Amino acid sequence: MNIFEMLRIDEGLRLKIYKDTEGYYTIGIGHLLTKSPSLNAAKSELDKAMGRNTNGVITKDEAEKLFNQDVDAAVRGILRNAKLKPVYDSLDAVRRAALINMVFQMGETGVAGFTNSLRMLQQKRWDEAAVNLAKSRWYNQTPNRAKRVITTFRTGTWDAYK
Ligand SMILES: [Cl-]
Ligand SMILES: [Cl-]
Repeated sequence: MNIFEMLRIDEGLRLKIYKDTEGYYTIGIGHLLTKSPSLNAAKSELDKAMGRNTNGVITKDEAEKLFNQDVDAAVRGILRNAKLKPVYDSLDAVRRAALINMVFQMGETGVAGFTNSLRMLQQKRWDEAAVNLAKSRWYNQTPNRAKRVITTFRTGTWDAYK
């Protein structure tokens, strides 16, 4: 299992514009287009992203291409972030994936706000962090997904995705 496979499970794959769990226009593999309520604004951003007139629809290949860029960006966001980097560096390979997932879903900023959990993860206090992570909007809004990531941090294994 790896980051790609993992996120692909959490996000799914859609070829037509859609609304995410928060009601934002998205496409592909969890690629957010825009927070605006306007579909046109969405279509616009999409075309700009694909370099072509999509008419709100892309191919698998294109989705995958977005997905690659989005993963890379996330890693890079982590690495450039002063609060994130050190955490990420302290972790093992599976757990890193877990950090990446959260960043992909919520943004480097969103993640950097779990200050307390971050600190616990850094100290390798697995059960405590799991508990702290759960006290969050994130967990309350997307419980199944949150559970999977959290188990991942807790165990350092892929069991939740098997
Ligand atoms: Cl983009
Ligand atoms: Cl969920």
